[PDB]
Amino acid sequence: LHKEPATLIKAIDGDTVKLMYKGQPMTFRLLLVDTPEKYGPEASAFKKKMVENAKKIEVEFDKGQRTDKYGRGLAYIYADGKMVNEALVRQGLAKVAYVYKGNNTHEQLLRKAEAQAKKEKLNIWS
Repeated sequence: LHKEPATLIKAIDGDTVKLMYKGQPMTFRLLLVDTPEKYGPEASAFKKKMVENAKKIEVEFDKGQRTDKYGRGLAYIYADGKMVNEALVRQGLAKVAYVYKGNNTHEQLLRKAEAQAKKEKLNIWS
């Protein structure tokens, strides 16, 4: 997999973000995470801060289908090299979702993060 540059336009929700990608606006849905929205507001504020504070945002498509039926890019999003998808799960602000259409590269990574949050009774796991 490869990271590509993008620019933040707008944080939408814990699990969705609008980016300029290849010099057009596109909406991205985070791979392999389910966020609430309860911890919905907390999940959204965490996502928001992570992307808005980042100096560099990058998009990494997986090896599976790259867009959902709503036209959203399905990707791992990084802020300053740290994966947002992972960060949400590790913080107990998202659960790991089922693999969608072959996009499973970071599934074990995320499951590890989730197990740890759960062991810590953190946020959603409290």
